[PDB]
Amino acid sequence: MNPDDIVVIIGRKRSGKSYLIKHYFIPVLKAHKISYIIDDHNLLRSGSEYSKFGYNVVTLSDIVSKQYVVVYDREKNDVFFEKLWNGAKLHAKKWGTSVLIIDEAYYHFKYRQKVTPAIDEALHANRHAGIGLILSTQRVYDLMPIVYKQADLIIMFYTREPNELKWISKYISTEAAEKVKTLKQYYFLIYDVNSQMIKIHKPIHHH
Ligand SMILES: Nc1ncnc2c1ncn2[C@@H]1O[C@H](COP(=O)(O)OP(=O)(O)NP(=O)(O)O)[C@@H](O)[C@H]1O
Ligand SMILES: [Zn+2]
Repeated sequence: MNPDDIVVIIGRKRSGKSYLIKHYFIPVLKAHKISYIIDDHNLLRSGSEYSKFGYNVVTLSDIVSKQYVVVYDREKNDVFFEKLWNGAKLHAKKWGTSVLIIDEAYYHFKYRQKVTPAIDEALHANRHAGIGLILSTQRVYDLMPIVYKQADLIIMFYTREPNELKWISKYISTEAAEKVKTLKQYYFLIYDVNSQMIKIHKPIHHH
């Protein structure tokens, strides 16, 4: 396993998108000893969602010992992303190919007129660094068009919102926009950007 590609996952709260990352993607990576770093922005007072899936890096010991990492980002900032990304490049040097998992990727991948070098690298030179990406967001138009262009794989859950549907058609695939509308709950459509193919996936087993 050498997960250095870019996967974008679109889905609103309650769609089943988070259950797919949290209870499929993350555990498959863990099972294969593939390191990951989670950029988590949703601070609840009982700590956040992914707190269960990795460790907060504080000490010199953590730096060298902790392969599965959770980062709390209250910054939500280009200055923070530069660090997260430099940090990630180094994490891969230590552990081999790692996956940067960014929940609410809006915070760093939204339309900006001037793109920071770390963002440009993440989008264009991720394979050079040995960092796969999983970029998660609620609505397709949350992210800059160039994300969809640079992705290997785009995963979408059901949406009825017409501006969303129109954006999919304009930036990704007209056919994907037609089929997204037909998705039953917890089903997801996968657009493979390399092969240009669409497949509809059944809901993953849940408890
Ligand atoms: N494949 C599935 N089959 C059956 N139930 C599911 C499935 N996926 C998600 N659910 C359930 O639907 C609800 C919403 O799931 P989901 O959208 O993944 O998370 P969410 O709304 O973002 N909440 P959270 O993960 O707690 O932040 C959860 O109660 C899940 O337990
Ligand atoms: Zn962040």
